[PDB]
Amino acid sequence: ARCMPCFTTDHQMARKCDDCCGGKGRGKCYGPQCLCR
Repeated sequence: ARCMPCFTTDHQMARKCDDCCGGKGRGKCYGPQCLCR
């Protein structure tokens, strides 16, 4: 399912997950998975 991981130790995890999913607001970190909304 995941675009990439979300690691809580990475304080920029939400910005990285958005980048994976195509831009601002497009990715959600849900536990350890970046999911493209």
